[PDB]
Amino acid sequence: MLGNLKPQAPDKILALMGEFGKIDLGVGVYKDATGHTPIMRAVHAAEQRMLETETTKTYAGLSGEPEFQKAMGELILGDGLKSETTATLATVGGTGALRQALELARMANPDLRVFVSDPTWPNHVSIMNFMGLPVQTYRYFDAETRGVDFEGMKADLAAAKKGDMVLLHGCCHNPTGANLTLDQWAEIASILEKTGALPLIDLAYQGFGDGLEEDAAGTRLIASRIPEVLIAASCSKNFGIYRERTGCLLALCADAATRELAQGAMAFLNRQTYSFPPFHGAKIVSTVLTTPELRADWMAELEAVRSGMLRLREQLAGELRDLSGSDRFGFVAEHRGMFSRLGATPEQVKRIKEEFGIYMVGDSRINIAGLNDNTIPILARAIIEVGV
Amino acid sequence: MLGNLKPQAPDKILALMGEFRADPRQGKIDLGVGVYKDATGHTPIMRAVHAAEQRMLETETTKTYAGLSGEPEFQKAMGELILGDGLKSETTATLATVGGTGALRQALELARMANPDLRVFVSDPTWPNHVSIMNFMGLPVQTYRYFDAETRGVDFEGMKADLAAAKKGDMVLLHGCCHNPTGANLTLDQWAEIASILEKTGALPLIDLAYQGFGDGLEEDAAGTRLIASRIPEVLIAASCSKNFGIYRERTGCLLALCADAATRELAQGAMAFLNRQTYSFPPFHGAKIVSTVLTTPELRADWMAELEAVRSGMLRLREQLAGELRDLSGSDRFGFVAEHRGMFSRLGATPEQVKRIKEEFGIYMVGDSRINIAGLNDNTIPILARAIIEVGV
Ligand SMILES: *Cc1c(COP(=O)(O)O)cnc(C)c1O
Ligand SMILES: *Cc1c(COP(=O)(O)O)cnc(C)c1O
Ligand SMILES: Cc1ccc(CCC(=O)O)cc1
Repeated sequence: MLGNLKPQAPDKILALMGEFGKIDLGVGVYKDATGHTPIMRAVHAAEQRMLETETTKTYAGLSGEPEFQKAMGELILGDGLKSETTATLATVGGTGALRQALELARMANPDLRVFVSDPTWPNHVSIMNFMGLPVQTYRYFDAETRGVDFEGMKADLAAAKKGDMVLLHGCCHNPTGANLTLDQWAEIASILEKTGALPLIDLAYQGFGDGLEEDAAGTRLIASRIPEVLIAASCSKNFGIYRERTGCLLALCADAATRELAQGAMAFLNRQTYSFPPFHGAKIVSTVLTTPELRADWMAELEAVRSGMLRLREQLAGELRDLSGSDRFGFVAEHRGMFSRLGATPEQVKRIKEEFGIYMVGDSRINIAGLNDNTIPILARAIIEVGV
Repeated sequence: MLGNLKPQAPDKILALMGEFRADPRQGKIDLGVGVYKDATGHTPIMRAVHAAEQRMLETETTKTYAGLSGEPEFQKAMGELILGDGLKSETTATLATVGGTGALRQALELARMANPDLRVFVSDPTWPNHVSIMNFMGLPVQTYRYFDAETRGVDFEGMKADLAAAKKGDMVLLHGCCHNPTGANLTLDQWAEIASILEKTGALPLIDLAYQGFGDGLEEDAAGTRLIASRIPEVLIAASCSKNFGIYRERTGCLLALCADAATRELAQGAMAFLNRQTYSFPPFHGAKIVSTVLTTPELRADWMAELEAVRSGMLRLREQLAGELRDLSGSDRFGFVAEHRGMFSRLGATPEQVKRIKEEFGIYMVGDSRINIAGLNDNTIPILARAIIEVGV
């Protein structure tokens, strides 16, 4: 029987790491000056305390622990957290949240379509394909200005209708790094309510753009305007606990009734997929979040990280500027997040890795965190020499 | 849109605890628990497990993305734990999963990919959760006789007769050991016969191995599974570390795809990694790392096997006592099956009416199908349960 298994397609980003003075600028993970992905001080302190307070490992909650559910809700929505109309579901990372979100939506509407940004995280499309959900794209990245073709985005979105779902990146757009402003978000919200399309927000990098609260701004705008919203958050990057697999699905509803429905459906989704969600990572998160001392050190460390990266974008931009006398590469400093699409053609991308030895995703996606003071000029030299 | 959501039934477990907790009875007993509880009513963290966690806290330097299919050390240690020396790596595909339930879900998904017209045969009865997952997927589910309500043992003739109806490509789900909920198990000779039936029909066996170590012992509990692996070329094994490692909440499981050849193993391994990827990208690391650490570290593995063995023996002594108490009271050996059953669960064969009389008259709670948790018994509760069973005319 198993011999009938057709060969499946692998993941592009992960494939790179396998195919790796080498310079890694692929996989979206934060790395420090010494090319290491550290464990955050507070996270280490949390685990340490956990190892001393936990007396049992029995089965816990099917939708995650109340402490995790409450902390995550507050972290994301701040004061916009209306417990009476919000359903929470602890998941296996942000990807697990996205999948669960799609499963929930399809249950509610068997004939749902999904609008995704051109471009967007590859893994978004693969999952939808696997599920057999019709995917449509809305213009987003402006290839010339490397910014956002907001004009086109609004036009395409206006074509959405009731029952359809729109996937938005709350901040730090993967893979472009091009992001919407609060003014743009308000306009998107008016489009959404006019069309009746359910928004699904992918919140994977809250804290890597402009700050914890500022990065949640757009999400909070949509949440205060649209009566029904879905938010799939990840604690992988902002808490540095990638391998723990922890995230959560937030279902914002209009009334308590619908809320109890969704909460029930969500708990059922977990039960039918793997019974209980993993406890360890979720415990670290709630511990950090509910312990003043721990939250403070986490906020500080995350701040240091996001600040360092911003310095790197400006440094690289400058290097390139001086290497061409032209600030064409200025968009680099304007982008926000961990990535930036350079705009180099596929042929150039491959040429750079084969001769220069710097590995970046096929669509010219570079992980800014991968650079450093001594590798920056080298990268700049490479892009300059290759530029057709 | 979400208003359309059809209300989903709760876990039921909650309702059970709701009844019990509401009961104002001083001496109320709960044999409906589904986890192991020691003498003091606690589900402790095993010594080796707490040791592994201490060791991990000191040696871990990063938490970046690890393996999509799981870690090599974990996959190997689990394969050796379940298949022993009989582990043929060249044809064995492994997938770290979110607990045993995730392993089952993935096994069913993989099988459906290989054969769309898949039909699954489940025992009568089986872990309710099995059917739930299948109904959810929309897979054809067929039942095969198993529990003999009159003797409390295996209705083997019925099992064989029904299994004979399996076609090539169908999936037959077998509990490797410690049958949940019944407690009635197959002997190695019955496993041998089952293997023959499986060869004849060409049905793919899916083995649910969640209690290795709670029956007669670690190696002993894997006996039936190892026989199947030797006779049949394609075998799917869904393993759980929740109970025998006591890491229920960490969600640690394993899916082993035994294939007829290396080429087929590559396909299975790729399709499994793909399946993990399309569900949640990467599997949970913490619990798996605890497992591989306990297993690869001599000193730890030793203490673990020692602790598991003590638990196993403790439950066996519990069964003996109960069977004895019941023998003295009944003046017969009808309840002898209590000592023959293995695992932490045992279905007594009491009807829902009798189950209700037991709760109302004696304050003893158990699952509606008369399934009890042996671990919940003790020197003080045993005399009570015995008295109850007999007084209700079971
Ligand atoms: C990181 C990320 C996720 C989630 O990753 P998990 O490891 O599953 O937490 C989801 N979407 C995007 C765009 C991401 O970058
Ligand atoms: C416990 C159990 C499982 C799976 O447990 P997980 O908690 O998902 O690891 C599977 N089958 C049976 C019969 C079980 O008792
Ligand atoms: C499957 C997967 C791929 C990548 C990532 C990290 C985010 C990225 O590199 O785009 C997570 C999961």
